[PDB]
Amino acid sequence: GQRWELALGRFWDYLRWVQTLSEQVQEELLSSQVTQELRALMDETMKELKAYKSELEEQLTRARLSKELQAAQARLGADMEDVVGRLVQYRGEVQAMLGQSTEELRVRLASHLRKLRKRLLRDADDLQKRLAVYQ
Ligand code: NA
Ligand code: NA
Ligand code: NA
Repeated sequence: GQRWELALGRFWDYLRWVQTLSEQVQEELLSSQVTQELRALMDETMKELKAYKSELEEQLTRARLSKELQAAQARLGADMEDVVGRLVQYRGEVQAMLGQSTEELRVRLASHLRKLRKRLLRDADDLQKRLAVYQ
């Protein structure tokens, strides 16, 4: 129930919706709305994570653990940036189609998103584990 976990949960719920590639998702993927909204949720998650670590350091080998926690935090942020970037890519590939069917592009986006989401989830679990043993 930590603040950064709730923020990550909002990013995660939003991305679970994007995965469906429903009509309204597809509409908002060709505007900047999905990637703008996900970036805001990403930034919030990272901000709350930074503040949580800072407060944990008040209730605490340490050097190694602190560097490993930094690396796990950076992985989470890179994962979220990779998701946003893949969705920016999709918008460009649609435009290149010049009005032609995007069904194949959507099948391919859906399968790639599943794998990016798998990576984000496993990195979030690893980060949560390191935060629990840091404290
Ligand atoms: Na969900
Ligand atoms: Na694409
Ligand atoms: Na296509």
